[PDB]
Amino acid sequence: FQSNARKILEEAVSTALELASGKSDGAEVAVSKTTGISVSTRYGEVENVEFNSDGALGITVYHQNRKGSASSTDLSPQAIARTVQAALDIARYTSPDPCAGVADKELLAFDAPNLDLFHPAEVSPDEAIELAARAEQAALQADKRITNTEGGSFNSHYGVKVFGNSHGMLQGYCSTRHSLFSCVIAEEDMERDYAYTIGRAMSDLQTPEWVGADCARRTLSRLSPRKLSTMKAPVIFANEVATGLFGHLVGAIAGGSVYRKSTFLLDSLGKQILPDWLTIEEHPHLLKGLASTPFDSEGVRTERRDIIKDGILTQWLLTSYSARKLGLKSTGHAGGIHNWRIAGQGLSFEQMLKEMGTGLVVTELMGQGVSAITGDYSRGAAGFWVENGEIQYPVSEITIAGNLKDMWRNIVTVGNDIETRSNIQCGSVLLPEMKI
Amino acid sequence: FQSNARKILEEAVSTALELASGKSDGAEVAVSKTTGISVSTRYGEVENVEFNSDGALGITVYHQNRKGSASSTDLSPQAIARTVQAALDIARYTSPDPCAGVADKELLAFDAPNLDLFHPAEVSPDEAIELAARAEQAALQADKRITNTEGGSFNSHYGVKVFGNSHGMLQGYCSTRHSLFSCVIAEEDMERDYAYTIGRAMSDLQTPEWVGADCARRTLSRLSPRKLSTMKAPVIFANEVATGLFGHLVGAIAGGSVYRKSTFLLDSLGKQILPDWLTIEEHPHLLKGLASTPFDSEGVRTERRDIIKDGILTQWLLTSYSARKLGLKSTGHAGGIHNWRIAGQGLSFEQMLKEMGTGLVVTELMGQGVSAITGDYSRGAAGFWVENGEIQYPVSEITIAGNLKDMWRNIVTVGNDIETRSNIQCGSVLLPEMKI
Repeated sequence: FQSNARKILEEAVSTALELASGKSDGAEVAVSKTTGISVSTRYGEVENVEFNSDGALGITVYHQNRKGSASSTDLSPQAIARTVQAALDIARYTSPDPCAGVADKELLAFDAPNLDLFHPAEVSPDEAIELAARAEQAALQADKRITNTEGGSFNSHYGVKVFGNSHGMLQGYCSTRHSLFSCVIAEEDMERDYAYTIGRAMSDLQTPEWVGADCARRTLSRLSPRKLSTMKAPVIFANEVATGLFGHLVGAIAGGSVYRKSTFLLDSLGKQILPDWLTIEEHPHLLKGLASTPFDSEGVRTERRDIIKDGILTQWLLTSYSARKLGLKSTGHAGGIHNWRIAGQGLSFEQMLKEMGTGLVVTELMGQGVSAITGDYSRGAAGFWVENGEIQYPVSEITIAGNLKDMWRNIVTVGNDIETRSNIQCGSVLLPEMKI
Repeated sequence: FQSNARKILEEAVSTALELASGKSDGAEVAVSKTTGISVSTRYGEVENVEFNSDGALGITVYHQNRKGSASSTDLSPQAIARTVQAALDIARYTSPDPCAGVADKELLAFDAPNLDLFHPAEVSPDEAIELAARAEQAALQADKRITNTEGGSFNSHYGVKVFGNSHGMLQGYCSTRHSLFSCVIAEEDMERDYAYTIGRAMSDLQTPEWVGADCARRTLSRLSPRKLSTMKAPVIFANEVATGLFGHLVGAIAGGSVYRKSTFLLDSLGKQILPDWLTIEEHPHLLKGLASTPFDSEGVRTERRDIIKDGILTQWLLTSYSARKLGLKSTGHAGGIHNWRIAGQGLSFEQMLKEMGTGLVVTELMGQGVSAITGDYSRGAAGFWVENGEIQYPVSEITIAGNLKDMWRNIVTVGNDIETRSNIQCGSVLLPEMKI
């Protein structure tokens, strides 16, 4: 009957819209329901297995340009009725906003593309427990120095999403996500690290044995870290933290903070903020993409674009509201970015180390030191020290401090070792000599 | 009809139990539903107002000593049916655990005390917007140096919780929580800090004006921080971070990690881990308490106890499972601690500064450097430098490093300036001279 979840949610949406139709000028309703299994293995203990159903119905109602908003995790008929009633009532207490309303009819995806996001695992619950347990065992076995387990785990979920609005849009789609992980502790002083694999289809996942081995390799690599004196060094952001480095851009080009005049990129539109060979491509329509979407949280059509082209920032990321505040049309960004890709410059991670030849590789960062207003950047870091093109030893208690404007603009190169498990996908990046 | 939420949830619980009764040896069902309003003010902008209903039904099913577990956010009749069915099926795939089952009948609270947790706000939605806006305005007005707002906010929620199990327990209760906050940015370099107030009744909350003023005082205090060289100094944990310092104890005395032999306190039961004048009292039955509870996540009766008495650790914190693994009875700790109180030694914060006379006051900490296995402690810190019994200036980029065993045992004193907004409540604590 989960084969019927889409038709169940379509009723929830259209019932909500009907209830609201007479009492409002416009309304937007979104439902999603994500269900599936979480397995947790602790070596030499009973595994824990759960079935989780987590869902929401959001509604936004517009009356006299006054916005009500209500959301309910409970999808029963009376619960939807109360939520709708709550939005309507709230809209009686709020200040009118001529910039507020349903998304422009011409931008809605009335017929939404099939993105092939749905790949249900055919796995036994027992089979899933063995996956999780196998990953944990691979890690624990790899070295004598690994004395502890935080466990293995497996997750498989299928989501169903439906959006509708009073312009007459009703569209919905299904998706799947599976993952496998393990976490262990190694001792010499003490370190803990994890490894994982993720994908929309089971065939996209790495083996348990790969995850354990990788989990062991990482944790063992971190053992007995040294400290650096303050110095000038070039710096590599390993692909896993490099993605987050470009991730800061999202907040700085957000339409919301633009009209609020709160981003350090406010004057930068159409200007080069990054090296001239670097292009950030957005592919919201990618088949089976981790971040792929048929339409955004407002039902707006979603678009293939280079957000950055030859180093130049081409566009803001806009919703209906921030587009209207800026006198533009929404870019289909309500709810975030969909699938960023940054091409490598033709080298491996190992080739970059040889390239740099002495410097820091940052494999992990801590805290928020990153200001959207000023572009100021200060973050705790750990990683490896490199000499002669080869990693010497792990290091920690480091601070990476700069401005994102300067960091971004002066990037030396980006690698081909691509982190594929995230929304934003790129390789390691080499920064010019800085203070660390 | 939210005046009927308790009777609605009791049906959800007992229907679940009936569905499971024929297919299992024992079952435990918990429902909660929390609803209310979130207001967000951004100075010179349209406020955002929402109604949120967030809920869950958890179920644990036991068959042939095999445990199934399922949970659903959707409380509709068919959703409960599927969740129950999912637990039952999962229990066919899992390994039997003779330590697993329903809580001991003799420990369940069949007739649960009234803890007076329910104090619905009588506030207009418009009135709530004014509260949030007033807090933000108080802060923005206090000083020229405050150039930015992250906004004010107001939240008011009433929860309903019902537990039932196949031993025939069915009990439920209602609660309320209200809060008011603001966050601003001050400039000279740039800092941001927040302030808040919280309580079960509106009459427990501070005025908007108090929150704004406090928010300004904090943010302005952090401006232009200096750095210390590595040195020996005594250290105060300001009450707000002091609570978290005792909070680490919870993980170290947890029954789960005891039977796993994974805590540095494993051998410490009945032994002095803290100064002989210090007593940690647990008052789970406190009228209107922030953490008060009529019974725990297993329906077990909850108990007034000194977890630490004259510096000595008296008991583990146990659930049904970990009690059974340890050959004991549950302490009513499933789901955490309820209301910790630590008495002050008779001095104010100002008296402690005079007392110390030179040293560090830590007002905030970053990251997890705290190991439950080893008791090792390393954390980023910020705060004030103190000389002559008076704060000199703000400082940052500090690392607090020790072992919790040594830190706890050697605490010099704890203040009377009590942080009352948290589960654990105590004043500032003075640590002996350490490396910072």
